[PDB]
Amino acid sequence: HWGYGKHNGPEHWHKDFPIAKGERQSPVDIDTHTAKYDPSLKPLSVSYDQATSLRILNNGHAFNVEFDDSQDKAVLKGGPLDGTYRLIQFHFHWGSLDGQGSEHTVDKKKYAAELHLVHWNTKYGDFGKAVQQPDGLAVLGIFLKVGSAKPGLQKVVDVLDSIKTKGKSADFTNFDPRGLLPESLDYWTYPGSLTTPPLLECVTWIVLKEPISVSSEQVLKFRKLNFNGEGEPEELMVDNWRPAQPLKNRQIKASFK
Ligand SMILES: CC(C)(C)C(=O)Nc1nnc(S(N)(=O)=O)s1
Ligand SMILES: [Zn+2]
Repeated sequence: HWGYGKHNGPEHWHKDFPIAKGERQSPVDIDTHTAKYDPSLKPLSVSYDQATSLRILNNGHAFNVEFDDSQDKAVLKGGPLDGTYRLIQFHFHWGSLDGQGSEHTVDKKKYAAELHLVHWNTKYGDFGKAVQQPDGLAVLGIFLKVGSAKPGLQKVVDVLDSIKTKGKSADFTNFDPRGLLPESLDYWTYPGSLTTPPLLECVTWIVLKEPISVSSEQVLKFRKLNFNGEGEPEELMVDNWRPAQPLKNRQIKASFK
């Protein structure tokens, strides 16, 4: 099964998921000087006030904080998007060292981690249908750098002990994802894919320019998670990031000059 090891990592995924070599794969390097400001891009509308988190799950590749997406409670709109995209889950990708971990890069710079807030286009009714559409998902990507703690992340950090191993979940209600956002909603956007198998080319990527800062202690706790299940040899959940993929016939657009 696919993963992030030497024998099952990103360089192997194409054998089971040939789209791994597709025309709109993610992540990509964001070359800031080549991205073009698009004055027609609207500001993002992040409407998370009514978000209902439910559960946090270690799925063996990352941990997902899941939301009630059976109504328009937490939605992403605007920016490059047409229509309404419902928040379904967020998760992170992170490194074994602070100098790596993000999936997108900025002028080849890797951040310590990257947060993905995943939303699906409500016009497709369910996420399973949405992922079969070129505009099915919108993922808001937020870089993490190590410095000051992010207070709004601590509730996530502190539950990780209870989901150390693959397949463990814990109740995770009343978490406010607004506490994970940076000040600015300036962003880059481009059409891409899921960065994990099945690598479907269904994502409008919206990557915020402003990273959030998290503390070394916060990211160290991410790195204590396990890829393995309980009672199996311990493999630390670290470096669960896919590297940058060829941009091919795509232009990255910037919301800001
Ligand atoms: C909801 C559903 C489709 C199961 C999902 O979100 N799957 C993801 N698979 N990779 C993602 S990434 N790293 O591109 O945000 S999201
Ligand atoms: Zn992701």
